[PDB]
Amino acid sequence: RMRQIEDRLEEILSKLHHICNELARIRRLLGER
Amino acid sequence: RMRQIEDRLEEILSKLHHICNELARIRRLLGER
Amino acid sequence: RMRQIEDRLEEILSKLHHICNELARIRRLLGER
Amino acid sequence: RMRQIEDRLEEILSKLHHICNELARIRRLLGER
Repeated sequence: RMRQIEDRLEEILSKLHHICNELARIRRLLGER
Repeated sequence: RMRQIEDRLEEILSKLHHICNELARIRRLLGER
Repeated sequence: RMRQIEDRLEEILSKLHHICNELARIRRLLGER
Repeated sequence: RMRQIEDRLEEILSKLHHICNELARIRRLLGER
Protein backbone atom coordinates (compact mmCIF):
# COMPACT_ATOMS: atom_id res chain seq x y z
CA ARG A 1 0.00 0.00 0.00
CA MET A 2 1.01 3.63 -0.53
CA ARG A 3 1.02 4.23 3.22
CA GLN A 4 3.53 1.39 3.68
CA ILE A 5 5.72 3.03 1.03
CA GLU A 6 5.50 6.47 2.67
CA ASP A 7 6.42 5.02 6.08
CA ARG A 8 9.40 3.16 4.58
CA LEU A 9 10.64 6.39 2.94
CA GLU A 10 10.31 8.14 6.33
CA GLU A 11 12.31 5.34 7.95
CA ILE A 12 14.92 5.58 5.15
CA LEU A 13 15.04 9.37 5.70
CA SER A 14 15.69 8.97 9.43
CA LYS A 15 18.58 6.58 8.73
CA LEU A 16 20.08 8.70 5.93
CA HIS A 17 20.06 11.70 8.26
CA HIS A 18 21.88 9.53 10.84
CA ILE A 19 24.38 8.47 8.16
CA CYS A 20 25.02 12.14 7.27
CA ASN A 21 25.61 12.92 10.96
CA GLU A 22 28.07 10.00 11.19
CA LEU A 23 29.96 10.98 8.04
CA ALA A 24 30.22 14.57 9.32
CA ARG A 25 31.54 13.18 12.63
CA ILE A 26 34.13 11.02 10.80
CA ARG A 27 35.16 14.06 8.74
CA ARG A 28 35.65 16.00 12.02
CA LEU A 29 37.70 13.19 13.64
CA LEU A 30 40.01 12.98 10.60
CA GLY A 31 40.56 16.74 10.78
CA GLU A 32 41.62 16.59 14.44
CA ARG A 33 44.34 13.95 13.85
CA ARG B 1 45.89 13.68 0.99
CA MET B 2 43.99 13.66 4.31
CA ARG B 3 42.66 17.16 3.60
CA GLN B 4 41.60 15.87 0.16
CA ILE B 5 39.77 12.89 1.71
CA GLU B 6 38.07 15.42 4.04
CA ASP B 7 37.00 17.50 1.01
CA ARG B 8 35.62 14.40 -0.73
CA LEU B 9 33.60 13.43 2.35
CA GLU B 10 32.19 16.97 2.36
CA GLU B 11 31.21 16.60 -1.32
CA ILE B 12 29.54 13.26 -0.50
CA LEU B 13 27.75 14.83 2.48
CA SER B 14 26.54 17.64 0.23
CA LYS B 15 25.06 15.18 -2.25
CA LEU B 16 23.59 12.92 0.43
CA HIS B 17 21.76 15.90 1.98
CA HIS B 18 20.41 16.84 -1.48
CA ILE B 19 19.19 13.25 -1.86
CA CYS B 20 17.46 13.37 1.53
CA ASN B 21 15.73 16.56 0.36
CA GLU B 22 14.55 14.95 -2.89
CA LEU B 23 13.31 11.83 -1.09
CA ALA B 24 11.49 14.07 1.41
CA ARG B 25 9.88 15.83 -1.57
CA ILE B 26 8.86 12.45 -3.04
CA ARG B 27 7.40 11.31 0.29
CA ARG B 28 5.38 14.59 0.28
CA LEU B 29 4.12 14.21 -3.30
CA LEU B 30 3.04 10.62 -2.60
CA GLY B 31 1.06 11.88 0.41
CA GLU B 32 -0.90 14.29 -1.79
CA ARG B 33 -2.15 11.44 -3.99
CA ARG C 1 41.54 4.79 15.61
CA MET C 2 42.07 4.71 11.82
CA ARG C 3 41.06 1.04 11.73
CA GLN C 4 37.97 2.02 13.75
CA ILE C 5 37.09 4.80 11.27
CA GLU C 6 37.52 2.18 8.51
CA ASP C 7 35.11 -0.16 10.35
CA ARG C 8 32.56 2.65 10.75
CA LEU C 9 32.73 3.49 7.03
CA GLU C 10 32.10 -0.21 6.32
CA GLU C 11 29.04 -0.13 8.62
CA ILE C 12 27.79 2.99 6.80
CA LEU C 13 28.42 1.34 3.43
CA SER C 14 26.47 -1.71 4.60
CA LYS C 15 23.48 0.42 5.55
CA LEU C 16 23.67 2.59 2.43
CA HIS C 17 23.57 -0.53 0.21
CA HIS C 18 20.53 -1.80 2.17
CA ILE C 19 18.88 1.59 1.57
CA CYS C 20 19.60 1.39 -2.17
CA ASN C 21 17.96 -2.05 -2.15
CA GLU C 22 14.85 -0.76 -0.37
CA LEU C 23 14.56 2.26 -2.70
CA ALA C 24 14.96 -0.09 -5.68
CA ARG C 25 12.12 -2.18 -4.23
CA ILE C 26 9.98 0.96 -3.83
CA ARG C 27 10.72 2.05 -7.40
CA ARG C 28 9.57 -1.46 -8.49
CA LEU C 29 6.34 -1.41 -6.44
CA LEU C 30 5.46 2.03 -7.82
CA GLY C 31 5.92 0.66 -11.35
CA GLU C 32 3.35 -2.08 -10.70
CA ARG C 33 0.66 0.48 -9.84
CA ARG D 1 3.27 12.27 -12.20
CA MET D 2 4.22 8.78 -11.00
CA ARG D 3 6.59 8.36 -13.94
CA GLN D 4 8.46 11.52 -12.90
CA ILE D 5 8.77 10.07 -9.39
CA GLU D 6 10.05 6.70 -10.67
CA ASP D 7 12.66 8.41 -12.87
CA ARG D 8 13.83 10.58 -9.96
CA LEU D 9 14.22 7.47 -7.75
CA GLU D 10 16.26 5.85 -10.55
CA GLU D 11 18.44 8.96 -10.74
CA ILE D 12 18.80 8.94 -6.93
CA LEU D 13 19.74 5.22 -7.12
CA SER D 14 22.47 5.87 -9.69
CA LYS D 15 23.98 8.59 -7.49
CA LEU D 16 23.72 6.56 -4.26
CA HIS D 17 25.53 3.69 -5.98
CA HIS D 18 28.23 6.19 -7.01
CA ILE D 19 28.42 7.45 -3.41
CA CYS D 20 28.85 3.86 -2.16
CA ASN D 21 31.67 3.33 -4.67
CA GLU D 22 33.35 6.55 -3.49
CA LEU D 23 33.03 5.69 0.20
CA ALA D 24 34.49 2.23 -0.50
CA ARG D 25 37.36 3.93 -2.37
CA ILE D 26 37.98 6.32 0.56
CA ARG D 27 37.93 3.35 2.95
CA ARG D 28 40.57 1.64 0.75
CA LEU D 29 42.79 4.77 0.59
CA LEU D 30 42.71 5.14 4.39
CA GLY D 31 43.74 1.50 4.75
CA GLU D 32 46.79 1.96 2.49
CA ARG D 33 48.21 4.90 4.50
